This record gives sequence, C-alpha cells and structure tokens, in this order.
Amino acid sequence: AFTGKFEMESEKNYDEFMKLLGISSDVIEKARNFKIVTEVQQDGQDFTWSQHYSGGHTMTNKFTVGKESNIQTMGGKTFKATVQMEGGKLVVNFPNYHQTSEIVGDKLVEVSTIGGVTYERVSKRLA
Ligand SMILES: C[C@H](CCC(=O)NCCS(=O)(=O)O)[C@H]1CC[C@H]2[C@@H]3[C@H](O)C[C@@H]4C[C@H](O)CC[C@]4(C)[C@H]3C[C@H](O)[C@]12C
Repeated sequence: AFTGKFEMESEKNYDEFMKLLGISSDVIEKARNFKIVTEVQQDGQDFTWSQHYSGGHTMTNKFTVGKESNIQTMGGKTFKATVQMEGGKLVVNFPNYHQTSEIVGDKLVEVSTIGGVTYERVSKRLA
C-alpha cells in the first residue's frame, strides 16, 4: 500500500521533465536543491497524498482510484485527471502526459514520463 512517510531524494531527467511540465527555472532549481519529502494515507481506494517542497511548502492532494479527481498542481496550475490502480502500481494519466507510481523493496519509487523523456523517482520509506 502507499502509506507512511517517504523521502524523495534521487531523481532522473528532473529538470527536463519539469521544464516540459511547464515550470519556472527558479523553482526547478530550488526544488532539486531541497530534497523533497512526501507522505501518504491510503484509505481503501480513497487516498490523501501529501507533498513538501521548495522550502518544504506543504501541499495536500487526494483522489479515489478509478474515479476522476481534481488534482491541484502547485499554487498556480491545476487540472482534473484519473488516478488508477493496476495491482501494485498506482497508475495515472493526464492530457498529453502520463505516470505510474509503485512500491518496490518497501521503498516508494516511480516511473514518470512526459513529451519524450522518462522521469524515474526514488523516495526512501520512513515514519
Ligand atoms: C509533478 C507535481 C509537482 C511535484 C513537485 O513537488 N515539484 C516541485 C515543485 S515544481 O514542480 O518545481 O514547481 C505533483 C504535485 C502533486 C502530484 C499529484 C498528487 O500527489 C496526487 C497523485 C499522487 C500519486 O502517487 C501520483 C499521481 C498524482 C495525481 C500526482 C501527480 C504529480 O506527481 C503531481 C501533480
């Protein structure tokens, strides 16, 4: 399940991926500098996913898998999208953009992708 604290820390194609997502360089750079922290409370199909970034600014997110849900995209951008569950993976899709998240070896890891580049993430599990 996706539950407990997590420590986002090693990433790939981060700057290109965020630039394609459409993000300002100052926050791309400072976000990388700030090791991101994350926490999740899976709840029988419902979820309350949370983030802490660019100076640990907290943000809350939430959805039910299979259903469309509103997904804020930082204080500024926003979109609606469907979060999904293909067994262990927490699959998800967006207009012209896709990702899948997954727990492996009791670690939160993900395989995000956009435009024409991957974006693996790694986030150790902790409490
Ligand atoms: C890519 C987004 C921002 C990550 C971040 O913190 N970046 C640093 C700031 S910026 O980029 O540099 O501006 C994050 C913020 C909230 C995220 C969403 C929410 O956490 C809710 C779910 C969580 C699921 O595990 C994956 C799908 C998802 C629907 C997430 C997709 C994506 O990872 C989002 C939209």
